[PDB]
Amino acid sequence: GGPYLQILEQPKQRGFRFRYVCEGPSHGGLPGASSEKNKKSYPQVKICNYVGPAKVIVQLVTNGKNIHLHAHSLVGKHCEDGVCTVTAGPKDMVVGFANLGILHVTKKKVFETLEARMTEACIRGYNPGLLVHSDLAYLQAEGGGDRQLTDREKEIIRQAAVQQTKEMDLSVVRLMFTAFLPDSTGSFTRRLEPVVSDAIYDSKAPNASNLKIVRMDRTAGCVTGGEEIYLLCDKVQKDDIQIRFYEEEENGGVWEGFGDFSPTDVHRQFAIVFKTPKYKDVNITKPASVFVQLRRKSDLETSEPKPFLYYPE
RNA sequence: CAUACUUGAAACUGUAAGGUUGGCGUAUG
Repeated sequence: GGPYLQILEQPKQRGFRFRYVCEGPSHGGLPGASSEKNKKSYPQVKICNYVGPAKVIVQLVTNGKNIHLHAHSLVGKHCEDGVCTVTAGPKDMVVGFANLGILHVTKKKVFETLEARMTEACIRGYNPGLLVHSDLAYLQAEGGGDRQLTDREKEIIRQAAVQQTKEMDLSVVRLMFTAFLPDSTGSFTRRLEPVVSDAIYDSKAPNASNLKIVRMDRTAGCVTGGEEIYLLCDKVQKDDIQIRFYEEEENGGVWEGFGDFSPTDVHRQFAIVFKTPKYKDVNITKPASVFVQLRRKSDLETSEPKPFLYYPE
């Protein structure tokens, strides 16, 4: 086999938030699969069986059975018009992608935004046939693979955009990397088989984390327990809800404790009055930080945790 | 603007960056 592209590190699949235009810039880069709070990594690909100048583009695509251009935009470092374009130096063939944000289009602007993207892809020759429509492959980036779209082509895009918009999942997206190698003239037009990455799920997708603790009148208490607390939450079912206190131990252990209350203490599904559970060790000499969360007994759904401080008696 | 069926805005702050607020639509009054 000749030259090919290879993903060295996949983007992390979960925990990242897609951002809308109105939210402002720089809200954080897309993490790599091995990224950590101490050792931060990012998506990274490598060009194999070839060493020299090269162009690598990154497009956002769909997570269905048939890959298509996504309506969302890649924004941030080296990004323009929803596409990331970096060069792969003449010696180092490994490319990384830090400070990458996923710009979530609005439901109302999905169709027109998608139409604009397919067009840009058709004008630049960035995988038209694979991402827009089968009979558009004839548009290959020839130092500008048809810098001027014909009338019949805009029609194809229009039909494609409409058909592809009736079923686009705005909460999932994938990265597709495409490498181009210099031709006889030196223009990066030689295309290599693009490779798509794992799927990336929006942390703020509809129904992501439904349960939610808005505020608690107390965030600390005695290890002894039995202390009353007023918790304000989002909608909950009095008979299918509980307050879980947990602490992740040193080894693979996890201490658990439950707030004490009855269905009648759930006030209008938007608040709960309960008593704190006794802590793991009532003889600690220094305060112990733990976590508190709402949990549905039904399907074990939980809300994001909140810190709680247990102190000695 | 309030219900109903539903689901998704508008922002702000400002970063070894994230967090907080939290949502389009149809219909009915």
